[PDB]
Amino acid sequence: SAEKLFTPLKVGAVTAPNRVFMAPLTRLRSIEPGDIPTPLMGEYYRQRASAGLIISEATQISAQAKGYAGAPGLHSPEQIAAWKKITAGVHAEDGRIAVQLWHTGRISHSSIQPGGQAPVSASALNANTRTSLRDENGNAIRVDTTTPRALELDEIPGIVNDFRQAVANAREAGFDLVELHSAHGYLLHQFLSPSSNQRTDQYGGSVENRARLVLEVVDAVCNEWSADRIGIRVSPIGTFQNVDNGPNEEADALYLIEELAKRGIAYLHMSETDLAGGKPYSEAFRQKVRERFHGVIIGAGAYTAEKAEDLIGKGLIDAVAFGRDYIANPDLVARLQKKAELNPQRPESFYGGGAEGYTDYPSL
Ligand SMILES: Cc1cc2nc3c(=O)[nH]c(=O)nc-3n(C[C@H](O)[C@H](O)[C@H](O)COP(=O)(O)O)c2cc1C
Repeated sequence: SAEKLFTPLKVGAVTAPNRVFMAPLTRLRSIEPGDIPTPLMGEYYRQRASAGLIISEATQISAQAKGYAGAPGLHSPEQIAAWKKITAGVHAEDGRIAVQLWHTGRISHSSIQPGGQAPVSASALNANTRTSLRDENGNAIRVDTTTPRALELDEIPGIVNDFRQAVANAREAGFDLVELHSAHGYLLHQFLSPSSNQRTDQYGGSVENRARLVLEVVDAVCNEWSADRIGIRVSPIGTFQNVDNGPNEEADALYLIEELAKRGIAYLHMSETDLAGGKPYSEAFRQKVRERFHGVIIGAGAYTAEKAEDLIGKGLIDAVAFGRDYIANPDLVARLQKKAELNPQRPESFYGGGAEGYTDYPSL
């Protein structure tokens, strides 16, 4: 039965019937060439339409944004047409779906970049990690990331415009909301972090400069559509894919959050930890965040229904986004409400492949 996890929540322009959200989850099952969403993906999302809100897998705002083979885009006519079918399917089941838009920046490989050139970033520093590509048989594989090229100052407006255009495409595609991916070490986060950003122009140095790009993007997308259609995901505390938030992470996080609140966007999505773990958020920090962002706050990262109820009851967050539990349980809402057991997870099929480990997790 719980208490408040199953009560409606107004999220910007839409109203969620419950606070159990589906976190954005990269599954790398899109069609190549074209990075096109598939009917299988449409079925996967439709099965999970009872979620208070479905946040889609990270989706490219442009071809340059691509960093993983199999990840979908929302920049081409064919992609837009495919996503329209997916959102329609979710809506046919009375659900709501937001598209998470990203630019992977340095977490990419030249072989999947337009023209086969080096990927771009805030500075020319290799991520020193791996990304996922596909072999000749279409199977997912890990490959060391390519050293990026630092974006030139005159190239920045183009990046902002790519986000703006992607949001315009999202609107036509039928998405209820958009979530800017400003977390986990991808492009926006590469600029926010002092460890990945060594620029000496107005986009590097101070936190004001480091947050400049993401805020210009927020302003651009709010103008393109509406602030109440814009959400943003950040992971400002801890280290993510070799991208740490710096020696003043808490302070820098609060600066950004305060700036975001000024735009009156639909929501602030906090990814609290890397899958590898991280220091838990202090109740004091949660309080500081709460008071600086007057909109919906979504908490995520190894959450349990119990933890969600606790923090929601304390008025520190408004909803919770579950990732892996949603991969394995299409009807997670019903299971949590009924206290039913959950299907076991099969990590080996999280990335790539087909229907197995994707649409074959049964509902009650
Ligand atoms: C297979 C998989 C793919 C993910 N891809 C993304 C993604 O596309 N975008 C994102 O912001 N986080 C991504 N995440 C992080 C999840 O949104 C979520 O924050 C994380 O799984 C922790 O929550 P959980 O314990 O409920 O799974 C991914 C995690 C997993 C397990």
